[PDB]
Amino acid sequence: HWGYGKHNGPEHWHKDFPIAKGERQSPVDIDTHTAKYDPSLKPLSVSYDQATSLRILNNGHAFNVEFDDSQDKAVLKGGPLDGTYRLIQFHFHWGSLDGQGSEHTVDKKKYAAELHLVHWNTKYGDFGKAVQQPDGLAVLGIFLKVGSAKPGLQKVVDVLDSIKTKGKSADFTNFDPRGLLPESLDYWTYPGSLTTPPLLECVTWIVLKEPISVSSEQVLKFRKLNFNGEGEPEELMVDNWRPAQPLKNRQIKASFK
Ligand SMILES: NS(=O)(=O)c1ccc(C(=O)O)c(S(=O)(=O)NCCc2ccccc2)c1
Ligand SMILES: [Zn+2]
Repeated sequence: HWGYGKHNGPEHWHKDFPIAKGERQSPVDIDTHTAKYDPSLKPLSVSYDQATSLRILNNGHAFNVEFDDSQDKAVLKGGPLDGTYRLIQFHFHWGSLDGQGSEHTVDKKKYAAELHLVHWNTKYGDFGKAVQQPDGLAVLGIFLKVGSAKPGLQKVVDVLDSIKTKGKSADFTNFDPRGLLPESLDYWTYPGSLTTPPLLECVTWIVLKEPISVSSEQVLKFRKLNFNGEGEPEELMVDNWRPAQPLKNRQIKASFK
C-alpha cells in the first residue's frame, strides 16, 4: 500500500491514483514574486473559540487531532471562500532533518514542518460528500521553523509517546488550536488537492505567510513516531511530505502587499 518510502512513495502514487498527474495537484512551490496581490480577497475569519477536540490518532502516515464536527463549533470563513467550512482535523508533515518537511515551499525554501487544519464545506452536509466537490474542503496551511518553542504545541508533543505506532489513538480533549496560529493571517491561496491519496481535487488552499516557531526538542519528538504498527519493524515516521507538483494552469493569489 502507499506510503513515503522508495518503493511506495509519492513517485508511485499515480499507479493507484491517476489523478496524481492531474491539473490541480498539491502541494506547489509558491513563487512570491509571481503571486499577485488580490485586493478583492477578504481577511480570513478563523473562529475557533468553541472548538471541541476529541482524540489523537496515529494513522500510519501522520497523526490526526480530531474534532467534533457535528455542528458549527470551529469554522473557517472569508478569505477566498464562499460559505462556511467546519474544522474536522489537523495534522502535520515533517522531515528527518530541519531542512525539509514542508509540502508547500516558498521560493523553493522547504520549512521543517507544515501544519494542515482541514475544514469541510457545510453546504455538502458531510465530509465524505464534500471531498467529491471542487470546493469541498479548505485547508489552512502553516509553516513550522525550528527556533523558540511553541507553548501551544507542547500538549500535542507530550501525548505522542502514547500513539507511537499505526492504529493507536488517545483521548485528546480540550485542546485549543488557536495556540498554533502565527500573529498574522496574511496568506496565499490557490485551487488544489489533497496531498495524500486519494489526491482528490477538492481543496481551496490557504497558506499563511508567517511561519510559527517550534523548538528542536518539539520536532524531535514528532520524529520518534512510527509508520509501522505495534511490534513490526520500526520505521520512523519522518519525511511524510509530498514534494511540489506542477502549477499548470493556476494562479496563486496573495492577500497582502
Ligand atoms: N494534507 S491534506 O490536508 O490534504 C490531508 C492529509 C490527510 C488526510 C487524512 O485522511 O487524514 C486529510 S483528510 O482528513 O481530508 N482526509 C482525506 C482522505 C479521505 C477521503 C475520503 C474519506 C475519508 C478520508 C487531508
Ligand atoms: Zn496534510
